[PDB]
Amino acid sequence: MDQFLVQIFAVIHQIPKGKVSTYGEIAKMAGYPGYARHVGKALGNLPEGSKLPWFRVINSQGKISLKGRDLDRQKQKLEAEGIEVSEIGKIALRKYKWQPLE
Repeated sequence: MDQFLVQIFAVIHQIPKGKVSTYGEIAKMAGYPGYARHVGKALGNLPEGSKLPWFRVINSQGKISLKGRDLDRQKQKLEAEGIEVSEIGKIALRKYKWQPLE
């Protein structure tokens, strides 16, 4: 398994149920600056129901990076987490941001 993927995934496992973080924050904690979009590839490359919670990481714009079926794919998973996701794939970061202070 790719070291990069192991690092970013390891970080993502610290995200609790009903929290979302940005690819930049995950990449930073993994030690790979600029690999934000790359973290996005990894999660989109995973199956819809993997052991790793992939749906808990979105873009800095507070929106789902996946589109079409994959948009509602992440959405339905987040609805099982209790997150208010707007129809076009929009999430309120300022309330749903992953804060490991709880």
